[PDB]
Amino acid sequence: AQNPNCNIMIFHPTKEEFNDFDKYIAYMESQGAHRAGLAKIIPPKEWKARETYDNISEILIATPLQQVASGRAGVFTQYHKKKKAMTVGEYRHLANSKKYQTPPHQNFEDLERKYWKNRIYNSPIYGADISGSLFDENTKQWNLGHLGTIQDLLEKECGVVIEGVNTPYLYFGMWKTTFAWHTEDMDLYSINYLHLGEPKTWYVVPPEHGQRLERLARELFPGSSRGCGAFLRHKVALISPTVLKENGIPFNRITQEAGEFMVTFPYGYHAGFNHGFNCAEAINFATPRWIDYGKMASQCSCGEARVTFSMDAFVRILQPERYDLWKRGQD
Ligand SMILES: O=C(O)CNC(=O)C(=O)O
Ligand SMILES: [Mg+2]
Ligand code: NI
Ligand SMILES: [Zn+2]
Repeated sequence: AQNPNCNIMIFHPTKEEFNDFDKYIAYMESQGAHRAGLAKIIPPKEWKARETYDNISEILIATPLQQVASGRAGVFTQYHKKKKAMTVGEYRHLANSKKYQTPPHQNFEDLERKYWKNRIYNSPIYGADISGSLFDENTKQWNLGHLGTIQDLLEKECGVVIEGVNTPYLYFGMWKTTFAWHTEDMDLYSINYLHLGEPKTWYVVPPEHGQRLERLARELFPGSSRGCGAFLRHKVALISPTVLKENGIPFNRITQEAGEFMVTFPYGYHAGFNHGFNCAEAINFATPRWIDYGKMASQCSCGEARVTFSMDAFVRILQPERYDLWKRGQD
């Protein structure tokens, strides 16, 4: 078995290997990358996402989200308070302000220490989940707006044509902005490109151990767990690496820098934080190997998770027994 310790793997494809996206994902899996739940892909030196980032300041963040924490430093939830619209240029200036800027630090490890010590005492503002793309239309390789769609994959594997669409999302971050512990909708893959700015630190639990994280989460968030049998789908719970280690949960960590891709694999729980002002693009995708994960994915039906239009068909076709309850949660 390749990668039996489930380490995060880093890949350096050549420009020739960067042509065929599906082929390369399958290659990474042949080497055991998916066992980690997360892999890093460093693009060939010849590649670029676009020519410059000099002209992005007029993008609008219609609903910036202030991430307010509750709990203790290593075990907390966050809720998202909606703020007034602002442009990317305004948000960048806010991120760089004395109130929100990255503190002085020695290295990524020092900064990580500071994050987990102090995160709860601040409320950073995240420009998350903005439909759009920063890839140039002429970028032919690993362009996240030109990937094969999940609806086409389901049709190719299973024969059923379905409605829905699959487009990327932009994320503008600042110091301490946080992504809570989650797997993707329908336990899909994700791919994330860090276009510019400061790094993003990731934590990940191997897919084969995801239920160990779920069991800890039910212990640590006992009210939430009574409310919903899949409350991690709400994407609000944080657990620090120290707490995970104290509880014997297998996990790994890595820091993504500008110019790098990360892929999350089906049922790979992940969480993390941004180091300072940055912009990422991410989208979900599927492969043939995903279908069995999609059929077994948990679902939130309590009403909290509320998701895209396109998840309807995935539940309807892959999980017809669950469909009626899940759709009630959507309504
Ligand atoms: O970058 C973020 O805030 C969160 N991203 C993801 O969870 C992802 O790409 O799957
Ligand atoms: Mg602009
Ligand atoms: Ni994700
Ligand atoms: Zn729920």
